[PDB]
Order: sequence, then structure tokens, then C-alpha cells
Amino acid sequence: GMTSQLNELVEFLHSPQPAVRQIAIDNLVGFSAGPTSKVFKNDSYRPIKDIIKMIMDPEHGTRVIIQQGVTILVNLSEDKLVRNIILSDDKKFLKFLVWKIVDLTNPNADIMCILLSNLAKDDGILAVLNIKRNSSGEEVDDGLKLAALNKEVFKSLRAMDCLMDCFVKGYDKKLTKYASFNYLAFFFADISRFKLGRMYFIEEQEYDGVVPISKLLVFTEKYDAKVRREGVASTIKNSLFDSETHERLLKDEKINLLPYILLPIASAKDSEIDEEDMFNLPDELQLLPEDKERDPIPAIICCHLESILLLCTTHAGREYLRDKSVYPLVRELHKNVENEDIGELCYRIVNMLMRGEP
Repeated sequence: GMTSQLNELVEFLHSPQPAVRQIAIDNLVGFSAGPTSKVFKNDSYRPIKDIIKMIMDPEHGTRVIIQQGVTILVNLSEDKLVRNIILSDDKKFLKFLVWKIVDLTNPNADIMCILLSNLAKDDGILAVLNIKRNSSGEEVDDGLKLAALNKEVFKSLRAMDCLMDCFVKGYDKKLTKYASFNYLAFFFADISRFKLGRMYFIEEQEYDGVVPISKLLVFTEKYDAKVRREGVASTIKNSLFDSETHERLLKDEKINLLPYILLPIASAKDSEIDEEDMFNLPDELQLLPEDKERDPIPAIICCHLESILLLCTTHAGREYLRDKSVYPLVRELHKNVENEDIGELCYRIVNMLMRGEP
């Protein structure tokens, strides 16, 4: 019935005629969500391969065809086995994808960021850290016409550097009218789970001489972009996996890590901290606006509390946190937010900060 119709239809994705393909994918895009999507897994994932070729085709890959192909791939990238095909079957696609996001004339940038964030679960995503290009202008990389970079915006030839630039400077449609790059937050979140990924975020990069994690910190207070807050929260937590890195990161004043972990758990109104404690708080936590509130999403608060808890691993870290009135902030969070997961974490932090010197 429908299964029989779709099996025949999917094969037209590799018809030699462009007109035929354009029609085939137009009809198929609707069936990529829900039980009918099994059809895209025929011939050991041949439809996925054909769709990838259609997207990358420089002549016949129109705006609509790219949008429909990516929309399919976003839906199908829930399956782990499909993500494998997207990354490993053709190594060109990942290069194509990241470079087309940083193309500020690409109208399908955001939908592509969603695809990228889904692919970041598979550890084959680490390839992004090595994807560079020879020149700033137009270039042919393994038969791919890469668009010329905006030299005014992107100073790096590294892909990961340029994606950071898009996220940090492109929020609220500031680089492109078509996109705000929000879902790159989830890309950074999932890639920083891996060792080599964490290492990008906590080390100086040449192109702008800064430690990337610092550039994301400001977005913990971005209360009109829930996706950004969630991803950045996880990236910070994942960046702190190594105890021995904690002293360096807390004390680097150019990074200025701690205040942006604390701000989302701080409130002006529902919080009584005496003035002795308040004088030890970081500058950014003192004289808070009257309307200053905690992040309303408990999942995000818990993530920040997990970061604080990580920092409590080492004695030097515990001393740093104590000296910045982290205890009173945690106490008042506990007092004023009924959530039970938040509460459990608050006690675990206090248990740690109660320790002396080993």
C-alpha cells in the first residue's frame, strides 16, 4: 500500500534527471517524520546517500532542495546508525555542512545547525576540529565549491573557530537575517563531552588569542534563548571534567568563569545574604538589578550546580569558591526554590565546601 508506493518513490532520488529528483524529494520530505521514515533506510541507507549528494550538488542543489534534504536528515538523525552514514560514508558532507553554516548568505543555516548538533552525539564529529581551509576566498576542497568567507567577520581558516564566531556574534540575527545560530550551543555541548573537544574550549586559540569557553559565558543570562542557555550550561560543565584544570580556569581573570555560573542561581528578591558575605561576591553579583531573578528552568540550574560541585573537587577550588561567597548563594537557592533535585545538589555542594585541608 503506502510502503509499496514509497519504496518505488525513494529510488527516484538517484534518477539521472534533475527534474525527477526535485519532485521525488518534494513528496518524500513529508514522510520523513513518523513510522514511514523506515523507507529512507532501504538498500543499506541508499536514500540517505542520494539525499546527501543532492544537497552538495553545486548546480542542481537549489535552496528548496537543500531545505528539504536537510529537513529529512534532521528527522532521520535521531537514529544512531544514520548519523554514522552522514559522517563516515562521505567525508565531504561534514566539511560542506560547517562551511555552509558560516556562509552568511545561506538561508538554511539554522536548520543546518540543528543537523550539526544531532551529529555531535556520534564521536565522528571530532573531525570538525581538524577541518581547515587553504585561503579566505573561494576554494575547491575535494570537489566542493566553498563560498568565499566574509573576511570582515571571520579571521580564522579553521571551521571550529568560524562556528564559534557565528554563535558569539550571530545571536539575534546580527550576522544573517536568516539565522541566529542558537543550536550551535547544543553542538558545543555534545562535542565538549569528548576529550579533544573539551581541550578546544579550555585552551587559547591562535586566531583571536582567547580561551573559547570565555566567549560563551555571557549567554548564561540570555533569557530569550532557552536553547543557548541549556547548551552553554552543559559546555561549561563538560569543560571542567579535569580537576587539575580548575585552578588555572578559576584564577584566569580574562576568562572570568565563576560569576557566569553563579548569576543564574542568584536573585535580588528571594535571597537574604548579610553584607559581610556580599562584599566577597564577584563584582557581577553585587548590586544586582531590582528585577534580577534566577533561571526559571530547574534543569539548567542543576547543570550549573553540577559545575560548582565539580569545582569543589580540589582544595584550591573549594577555597576559591568559599572566598567568593558561593556558600551563601547556594544556601539561599536551597531556601527559596522548592525543587527537589536542586535541593539535593545544594546539600552535596555544602558537604564539599565543609571540608578542611587534606
